[PDB]
Amino acid sequence: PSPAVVGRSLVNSFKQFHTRHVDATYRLVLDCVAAVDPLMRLYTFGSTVVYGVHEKGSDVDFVVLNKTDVEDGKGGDAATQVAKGLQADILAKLARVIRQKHLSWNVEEVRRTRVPVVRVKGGGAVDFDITAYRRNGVRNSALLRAYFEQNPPCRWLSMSIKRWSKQTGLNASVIGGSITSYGFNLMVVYYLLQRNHLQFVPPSTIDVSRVEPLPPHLPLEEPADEGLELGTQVLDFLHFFLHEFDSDKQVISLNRPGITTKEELDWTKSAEDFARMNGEKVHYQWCIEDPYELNLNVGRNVTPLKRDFLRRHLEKARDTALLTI
Ligand SMILES: O=c1ccn([C@H]2C[C@H](O)[C@@H](COP(=O)(O)OP(=O)(O)OP(=O)(O)O)O2)c(=O)[nH]1
Ligand SMILES: [Mg+2]
Ligand SMILES: [Mg+2]
Repeated sequence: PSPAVVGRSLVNSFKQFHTRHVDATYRLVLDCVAAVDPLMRLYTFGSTVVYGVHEKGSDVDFVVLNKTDVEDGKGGDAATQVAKGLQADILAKLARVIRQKHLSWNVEEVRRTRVPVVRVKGGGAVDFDITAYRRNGVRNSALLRAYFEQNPPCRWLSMSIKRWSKQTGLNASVIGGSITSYGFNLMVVYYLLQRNHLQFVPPSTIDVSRVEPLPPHLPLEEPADEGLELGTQVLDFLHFFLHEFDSDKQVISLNRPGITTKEELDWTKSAEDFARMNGEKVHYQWCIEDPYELNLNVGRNVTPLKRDFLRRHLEKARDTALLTI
């Protein structure tokens, strides 16, 4: 349909959809962390931090950090077996404490993934993940927030894509999904950077030691133009990734303004046969580069097939105003 049709249908679909009771949750989690180790920092990261708002059905993501992890706010998270084991060890303790403190809460320690994470479900509002000893999660969010503070209405695009990604099952937060919401944010941001809607922010200007464990909220003004800018952006975004972005040669990347190629990173077929993250192949089919991690494809789970599925969903998205019509 037209941008006008698209944009209006999206705004319509957003009625029930700020940072209300994340304080209360952050404090419940801080309670448990203090019991493990009173000197440990707790940080919020994830959509609450990225958007400056909390959306319906979004969990809350926390990370547990040592002071020296913070004060060294420009140094990478190590890949290694030991780092991964250290995180699971600290997470195992905290999970113990949470279950003691919250008999109603399911607290699950998830190992499959690259990053050790504890998933907590307590019905209703209680929905949160906790990770440990990793500043790139907070540094990635703060980068994404830096960009969204530049042009706050771009969050509407990112949010529209995020919901869609979940409806269609592309999102890794759904069973079968393969790209996390974070990956879709990088696309939206890379996309907007390409269209000159955002101004480049060198990842290296983001200091973790300066980030607020719980940043302030960012007022979310509903679209005044009946939604026409949004529909224009949704349409243009889907276009960009079907017909402009070349996935065979290009890397969705925030590390430099302009174009990044796969050859430049050695993100090639030869690299697939040498890799195996969590015992499995990494794929360089749909390339999305993590700004702070070493050599990490946020699209390592996008098989040649899922790349086809994605491309198919992108077409259908164009024809249905992101499945709103
Ligand atoms: O592979 C990842 C995924 C997430 N993050 C960090 C940066 C990201 O901005 C934040 C949270 O992203 P997530 O994909 O967990 O989604 P969300 O932003 O919390 O959205 P929602 O919770 O609505 O799915 O965690 C990473 O560094 N690497
Ligand atoms: Mg979240
Ligand atoms: Mg999460």
